[PDB]
Amino acid sequence: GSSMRAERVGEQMKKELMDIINNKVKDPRVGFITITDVVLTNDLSQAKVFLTVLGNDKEVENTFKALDKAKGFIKSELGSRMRLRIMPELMYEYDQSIEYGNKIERMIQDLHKQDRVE
Repeated sequence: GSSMRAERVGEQMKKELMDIINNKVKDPRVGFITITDVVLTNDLSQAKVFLTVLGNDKEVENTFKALDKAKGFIKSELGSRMRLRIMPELMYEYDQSIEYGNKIERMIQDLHKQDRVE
């Protein structure tokens, strides 16, 4: 129920980001991780990964930390998607749809797609 472009590119990012987080990054002490909505901002440049996970606010954070920990690996697997030239940036968010709404703080940084060396 948002911008069609954002839903398409976003949820394709859902596929990649799903796999990136739960198949690439560690989750051995927390419950299963579910991508609920990864939507692109109205600017169509940001993939907001809305996740739900069985864990504490801190465990939820731990999954996020695992993301901000291996961020460029997340980003490189993101970079490896091969189905987009333009790079929409990811946003590590928590589901506000069905889960509780704890958006207190989040670090959007570590963009590994600036890897265009000179």
